[PDB]
Amino acid sequence: LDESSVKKMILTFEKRSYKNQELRIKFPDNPEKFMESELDLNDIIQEMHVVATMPDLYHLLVELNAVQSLLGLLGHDNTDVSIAVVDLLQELTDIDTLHESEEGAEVLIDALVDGQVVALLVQNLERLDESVKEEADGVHNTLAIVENMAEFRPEMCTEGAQQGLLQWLLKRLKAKMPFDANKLYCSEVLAILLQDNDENRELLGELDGIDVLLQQLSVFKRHNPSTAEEQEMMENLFDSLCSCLMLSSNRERFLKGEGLQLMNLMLREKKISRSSALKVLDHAMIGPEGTDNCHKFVDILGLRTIFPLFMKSPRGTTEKEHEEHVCSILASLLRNLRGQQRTRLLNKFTENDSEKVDRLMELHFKYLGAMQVADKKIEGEKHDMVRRGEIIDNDTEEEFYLRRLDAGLFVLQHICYIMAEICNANVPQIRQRVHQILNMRGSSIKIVRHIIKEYAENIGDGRSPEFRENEQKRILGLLENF
Repeated sequence: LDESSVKKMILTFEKRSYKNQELRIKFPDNPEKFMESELDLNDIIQEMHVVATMPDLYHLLVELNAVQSLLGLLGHDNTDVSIAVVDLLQELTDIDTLHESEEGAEVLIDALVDGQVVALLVQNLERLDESVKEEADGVHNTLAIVENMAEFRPEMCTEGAQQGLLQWLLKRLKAKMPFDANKLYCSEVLAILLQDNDENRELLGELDGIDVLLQQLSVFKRHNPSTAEEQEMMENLFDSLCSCLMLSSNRERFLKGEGLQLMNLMLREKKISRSSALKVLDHAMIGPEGTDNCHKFVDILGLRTIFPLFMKSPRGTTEKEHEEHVCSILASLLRNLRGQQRTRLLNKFTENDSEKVDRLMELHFKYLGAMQVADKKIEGEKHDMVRRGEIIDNDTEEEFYLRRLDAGLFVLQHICYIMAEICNANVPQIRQRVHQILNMRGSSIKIVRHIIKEYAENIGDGRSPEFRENEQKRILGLLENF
């Protein structure tokens, strides 16, 4: 159809909108008087879905106050109308369609945001009722809208969350309603809001969200969830929780919500979620800000949980990934721990004639070998690239880095840092053991030292500048007393 067909439609809607509003004001409890215009409005709304197909003429909608009318209509006293509008809004903003016309799309988006679209969607949700199939579908379309908007443009997630979305999502997740498709959807949307968005992580924390997250996870601590969809939800929740843990402010909250105990329990009871519960543990401990958590871990016998996992790797989660988190956690513990807990941790490295140390060195040799092979492969790639005429650029460099990471760079680094910290503790047995074994193959003290220097260069991206010198300093301190 043509902009002759379309331009009609909008203004028709406006008339039908305005008229319906007027009539509804005039006869607040005489249904008879507004009803046929109610139907007229509904029909015109349904017919609009058409417009999605023409992505540019979106610019038009804005101009003739269509958008604004729509936004108002999510407040319309009759849920049948608002659901219909929601559906229309979801069709308009279906992401494939948007990537047809970025100009029509862009201005529509701008209009939508400027109107507090998310806030009005949430208001609508607050009065929807899911025991009624069309309403429940309204919720789903609502969520779909925000998923579409996030995909088209990130910056707004911060504003949207504060516009009551995040809080509603939390309420929905804690709601005592059987798991259903909406809940799953909620779980992914929350995760989408939370990646890279610290004000939302913070906001979640303030909203007491950490508790909520832990309780849902609580649910499947001993048993697995009923269906594949519910397990995907769990994974979603886990992701969200890890995101939240990137913010320092949230480590305290985790601690006081007994997050640590829970994850420990999960690790002991060998659920599939355990692969994730290891990740969570890792996140909960990484930086200086994971110091209290590190100590509490030891207090609750985390050591007994973690060391068996260190000694043996059980086989979605691969062997490498499993080792990675464990070693990372150990690294964090060696960094942050102090006093009795630290002493206890070191005792593990002495025990059974430093079997842990023998483990460590075994791991080292495993990952090192891999690393060597990958780096050789990368060398060969370079040479061939030169021969052909292909220029090594940023994309080729990132691809190489990914390949290296796959081979276990981070875990290697972690191992080596453990080795270093261990040796720096005044324990002859340990140093002897390390040096014994290196010289048992010869290969070697400098290698480790090189590896540690590489690690020191890089991390952190990072949080503070002054911090980053000091950390490098302390790492290098470990290299002399080796």
